[PDB]
Amino acid sequence: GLFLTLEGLDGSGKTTQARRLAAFLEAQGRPVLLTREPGGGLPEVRSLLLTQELSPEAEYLLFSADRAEHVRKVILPGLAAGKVVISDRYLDSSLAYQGYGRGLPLPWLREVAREATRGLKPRLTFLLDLPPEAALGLEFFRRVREGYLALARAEPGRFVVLDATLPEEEIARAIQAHLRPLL
Amino acid sequence: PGLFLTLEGLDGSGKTTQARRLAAFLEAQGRPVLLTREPGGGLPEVRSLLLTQELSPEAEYLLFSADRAEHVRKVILPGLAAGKVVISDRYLDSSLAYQGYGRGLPLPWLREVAREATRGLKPRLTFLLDLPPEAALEGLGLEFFRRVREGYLALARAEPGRFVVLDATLPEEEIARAIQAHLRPLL
Ligand SMILES: Nc1ncnc2c1ncn2[C@@H]1O[C@H](COP(=O)(O)OP(=O)(O)O)[C@@H](O)[C@H]1O
Ligand SMILES: Nc1ncnc2c1ncn2[C@@H]1O[C@H](COP(=O)(O)OP(=O)(O)O)[C@@H](O)[C@H]1O
Ligand SMILES: Cc1cn([C@H]2C[C@H](O)[C@@H](COP(=O)(O)OP(=O)(O)O)O2)c(=O)[nH]c1=O
Ligand SMILES: Cc1cn([C@H]2C[C@H](O)[C@@H](COP(=O)(O)OP(=O)(O)O)O2)c(=O)[nH]c1=O
Ligand SMILES: [Cl-]
Ligand SMILES: [Mg+2]
Ligand SMILES: [Mg+2]
Ligand SMILES: [Mg+2]
Ligand SMILES: [Mg+2]
Ligand SMILES: [Mg+2]
Ligand SMILES: [Mg+2]
Ligand SMILES: [Mg+2]
Ligand SMILES: [Mg+2]
Repeated sequence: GLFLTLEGLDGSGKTTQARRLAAFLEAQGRPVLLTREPGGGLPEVRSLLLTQELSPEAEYLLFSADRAEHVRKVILPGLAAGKVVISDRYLDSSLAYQGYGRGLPLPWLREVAREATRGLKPRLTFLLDLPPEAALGLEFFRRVREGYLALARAEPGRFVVLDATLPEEEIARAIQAHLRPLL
Repeated sequence: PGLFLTLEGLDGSGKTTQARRLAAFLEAQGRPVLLTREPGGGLPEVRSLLLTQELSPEAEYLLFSADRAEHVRKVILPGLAAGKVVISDRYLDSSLAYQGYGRGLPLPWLREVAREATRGLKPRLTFLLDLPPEAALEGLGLEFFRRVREGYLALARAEPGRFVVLDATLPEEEIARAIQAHLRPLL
């Protein structure tokens, strides 16, 4: 299998590009599974967090419980069948939002995640970058945006950072260009 | 300052019975008391999540931990800060026994998760009601309860100042008197 993720602020085009990427792979005859966080593991976590505000620690731990189920019940089985699995958000979302955004320490986040994810990491992560005011109270969102960019510059072999303000088809073509060597 | 006390033991061991008797006993002495419980003292909706069929044990622990994090921050630490005796019917040792010894999750990882979740908060005393496993989430069968029961006893041997191990099969009033005797010098 091949594991790919989409990351970025809300309104950065993740769901759009994940859809277009799955469609590209379908056109090439490649088995593909599209999934998302939160809720790919525990739908009830997503719906709970829609209407409950918690401490950052509790928030993260719920995202992590979802992720633990998501990895085991959805992603790993898809990869085991040889599918390309695309997740619209994954662990980097917690690192950016709960870590850089709400201030939780990354080493702890990563120790929690080590068991939650079974160490599963995407081969490539497409970060759709734009300022919060361009996404289709701002201080939090700037911390998240900058946090994503920090994660990306720490792992330049995994992250591909794209200008989320470009036209959709152009972004999709850029994702395809980056992906083709790996298929 | 406050005083933090917990009750632990298998399902059916008398924890709730004793926690409530203790709360009333201490209140009758004029002490401010806060009685709480896990799971649900932090995030009541966690009890719904915990019933999910076929949960991985990692997800199960993470749910318990999310509740615990909210519980410690929003309920227990503020109660202690007001000088209350805070009694929790279950706390972290439940996860160590059930998710660690029972489900087989690694104890150090459970503790690392917990360290931020609990902000390091540990009870002064933990009353372990030791119940035979046959007298006692999915897969809560005999084999599991034997592992949990023995796991609790291991935790108690490892922290023998904090744990007070009591025979859960003794009469309710005898157990209550034993709990009271351990607390007298602290209150
Ligand atoms: N490159 C783009 N240019 C203009 N509009 C876009 C682009 N990509 C997505 N959209 C539109 O922007 C909004 C957010 O896209 P979406 O894919 O839902 O982002 P996310 O999942 O990151 O929140 C949607 O209305 C979508 O149709
Ligand atoms: N010391 C005891 N001896 C016999 N039965 C007991 C004793 N303590 C409690 N019980 C009974 O055992 C059952 C379980 O008690 P409970 O306090 O709910 O345990 P837990 O909260 O540990 O599950 C209840 O029916 C209760 O009345
Ligand atoms: C996966 C994940 C998401 N999130 C946040 C980012 C988004 O604000 C939200 C996901 O939103 P989602 O459930 O797509 O709903 P909405 O589109 O109504 O925001 O969850 C985290 O904070 N941490 C995480 O680990
Ligand atoms: C607090 C906690 C409880 N548990 C289990 C013990 C019980 O089987 C279940 C609920 O505990 P509890 O609420 O004490 O029991 P009840 O539903 O009878 O009121 O959760 C764990 O597995 N780990 C934990 O961390
Ligand atoms: Cl001790
Ligand atoms: Mg989306
Ligand atoms: Mg999640
Ligand atoms: Mg995680
Ligand atoms: Mg990712
Ligand atoms: Mg009870
Ligand atoms: Mg709990
Ligand atoms: Mg915990
Ligand atoms: Mg305890």
